Parts: sequence; structure tokens; C-alpha cells
Amino acid sequence: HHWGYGKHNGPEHWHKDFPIAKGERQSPVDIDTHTAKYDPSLKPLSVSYDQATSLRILNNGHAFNVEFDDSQDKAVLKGGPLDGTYRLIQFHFHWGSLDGQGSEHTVDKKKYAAELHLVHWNTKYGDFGKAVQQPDGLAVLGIFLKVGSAKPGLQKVVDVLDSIKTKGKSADFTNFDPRGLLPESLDYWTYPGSLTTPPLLECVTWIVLKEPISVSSEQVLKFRKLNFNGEGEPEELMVDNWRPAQPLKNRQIKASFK
Ligand SMILES: COc1ccc([C@H]2OC(=O)NC2=O)c(OC)c1
Ligand code: NA
Ligand SMILES: [Zn+2]
Repeated sequence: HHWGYGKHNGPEHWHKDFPIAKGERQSPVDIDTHTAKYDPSLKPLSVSYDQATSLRILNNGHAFNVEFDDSQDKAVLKGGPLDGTYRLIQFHFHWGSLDGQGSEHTVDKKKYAAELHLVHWNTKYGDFGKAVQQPDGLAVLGIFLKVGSAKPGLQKVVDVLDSIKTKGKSADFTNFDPRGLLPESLDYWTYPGSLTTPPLLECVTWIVLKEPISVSSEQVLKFRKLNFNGEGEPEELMVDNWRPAQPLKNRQIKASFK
């Protein structure tokens, strides 16, 4: 598979290798804040990242992933819409060529400069590869980024990026604390959806925080210096690695806040 984000291999093409692209629970979606309803049944959200163990950062040709040790229940997400325990495995971002675009989810059609995805898998399925075959296998915590003040907790990420410029490069990335990427409020929207890249599997409970984090123009500029290509290959900047909003179909987006 040679999927990507360009004219020739971008999201409009994905359905030919991955027919579930046109499925019933695809992501991302536009969150219409006037149609989403507060749900009193939602339990409180629990982000337990105190014991998180980051290992490595990888340019996979699509984004850069900060990977965690998920061989035990270190860093977990529970509560909210979730039943049981979801283990953090990695986070990554999606971003734009310009500050006016980059997020996958939109809020009343508003696009943010970037979107952070903290990816967790349901431990009742034993491993990640089994979890992605299940409708409740993953929980993705999505956090919007807007450009304003710098986010100090992001700068360690920004600073390692020149060591992983091209596809297939990785670097040791230990002792990174993902709590420094969260906004103050855990108010969220939630809906059932999918992975936003191939294989597009319909295995995600999406939890999208309402409060964006602010990052600096300089910080997001450094994201845009990465490359989609491998070393020695013609330079294609890693920008606009986002899928546009997909049809909501027969889904309701629920708000955790009144
Ligand atoms: C193999 O693991 C994967 C594969 C794809 C995705 C995509 O879905 C998404 O929301 N962003 C993505 O890059 C993922 O993240 C949950 C994890
Ligand atoms: Na709207
Ligand atoms: Zn993502």
C-alpha cells in the first residue's frame, strides 16, 4: 500500500484499497456544537499518566509517533464513555501547511492548526492487534492545537524532530511526560468512529477535548520541517497529514458538559 496525503494517493483514493473508507462509522467528523447533546450518563473521565514510560519517537512517513511501554498498565485511560481499562501505546499529531488547517475533527466546521491523538487499547483484548479488530478496541483522546503561546511541555518533542526528519528514522525518547500536553479542562465530546488513516478500521471510541492547547508558531513550524520521504529521496514536506471530515451517518455525538 502506497497511501498518503498527496493528489495521487490522498484520502479521496483510499477507498480503492480500503473500501471501509466509505463505511458507516468513519472518522474524523465535524462536531456540531449545537446538535451534540449533554449526556448525564457519562461517568467521569480518568487520565492516569503518572507511571507513563515513553520509549522512542519514530517518523513513520505519515506522522511522528511517541511510543510508550504498554507491556503493563502504566498509563491508562478509563471512565467517560469507556468500559474497562485502556492502555496508552502512542501519541502523534496531524497538522497543516498553514495555521488555518491541520486538525482532522472540526468544531462547527472550524479547523484548528493541529490535532493530537493519544492512542489507547482495551486491555480485555490482550494486545493492540487484537484490539483493532473490535468495535470497542481503541480509545483515542483527541486534543486540538491552536497557535498562540508556546506549550512548554511540547518543546522536548519539537527539539528531537531534527533527528527524525525522514521516514523510518527513530530516536530514543525516554522520560517524556504526556501530562504536559493536556489542557486544564477534561470537558469532551464522544462518538463511535474509526482510525483516520488506512486501514481505517471501525474500532475507536473517540473522546475529543473541548479545550484546545496553545502552541507557538515556532513550535508548529518545526513540525512542518519534517519529511514524508525517506533519506536521500526528493524532499516532500510533512504537512497536511489530515483526513477531512467524513459523513456522520447514524451517529450521535455526546457532550460531557452541560
Ligand atoms: C496502527 O495503529 C494506528 C493506525 C492508524 C491510526 C490513525 O487513526 C487516527 O486517529 N490517527 C491515526 O494516525 C492510529 O491512531 C489511532 C493508530
Ligand atoms: Na455548526
Ligand atoms: Zn491520528
